[PDB]
Amino acid sequence: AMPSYNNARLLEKRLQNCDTQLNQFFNLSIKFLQQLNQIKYFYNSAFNKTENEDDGLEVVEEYENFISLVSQVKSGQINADKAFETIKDTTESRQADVIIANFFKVCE
Repeated sequence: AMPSYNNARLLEKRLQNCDTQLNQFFNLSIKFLQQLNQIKYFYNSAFNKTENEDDGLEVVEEYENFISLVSQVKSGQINADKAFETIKDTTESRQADVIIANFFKVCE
């Protein structure tokens, strides 16, 4: 992993499963690929900025919950509004709210 605290490498292995799971979902428009790359840049960059294992674990868990929501939206289990409601209160950055809500509506 990029952070240097102990066991970050183990957390990195779960970052890559999320990135791989996103690719396998959509496996397209250039615009969608830019939004897809924006999402993966958001979570990977957020993990690389963590400085202790608790913060790195919270980002990895947040990426994993996002992956679960994408599958539920893309497979038609819930609509994009249900998905965005699930994480809007725990998402502090409003710029993250915008890209995550837009990505849910794309999958629908």
